[PDB]
Amino acid sequence: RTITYDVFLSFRGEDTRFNFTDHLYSALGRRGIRTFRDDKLRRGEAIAPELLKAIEESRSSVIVFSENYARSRWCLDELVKIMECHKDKKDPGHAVFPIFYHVDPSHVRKQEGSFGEAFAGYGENLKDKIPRWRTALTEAANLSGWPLQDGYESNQIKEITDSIFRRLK
Ligand SMILES: Nc1ncnc2c1ncn2[C@@H]1O[C@H](COP(=O)(O)O)[C@@H](O)[C@H]1OP(=O)(O)O
Repeated sequence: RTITYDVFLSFRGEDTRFNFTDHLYSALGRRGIRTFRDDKLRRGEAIAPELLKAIEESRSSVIVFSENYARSRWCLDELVKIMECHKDKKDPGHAVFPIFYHVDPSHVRKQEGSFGEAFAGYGENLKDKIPRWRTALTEAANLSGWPLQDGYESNQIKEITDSIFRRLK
């Protein structure tokens, strides 16, 4: 099985592109963890084939759940693909590491709060994806990860990246 990246970074750009996810990306690189972090402007109807391919060629995914993650149908389609690989891929598997960035993990797990609010903005053309999206969020939120709240963020990122390093080896 081809492996190009150690980590695929899933995130909601409008929330975290310039700040937390950028600092996390550079911290992973400083540990020699080959990371895919999209910085292209995406305006296609569907998920870009470059992204689907990067997920398939990653040893793991890190998910930066943030307040508006579920308001993007592209983030949710990304998550479904990640959780599909988590179930199917082998030699090696595809590990998943969720970060709950200033969001309650149970809100992700149960689609409450802003994660429940998000689904009201999806019309009937997405009706068939909504059950898969909910399933992927619940599965992801049950995996062991890191709830982040207010506190010194450089030390938060240091502990996360140290933990990913030890779990990949
Ligand atoms: N084709 C697309 N692919 C991925 N994300 C998109 C796409 N179109 C819109 N988005 C996301 O939805 C937001 C609102 O778009 P618009 O105002 O044009 O309706 C964009 O800033 C972007 O959020 P993000 O940058 O967090 O990925």
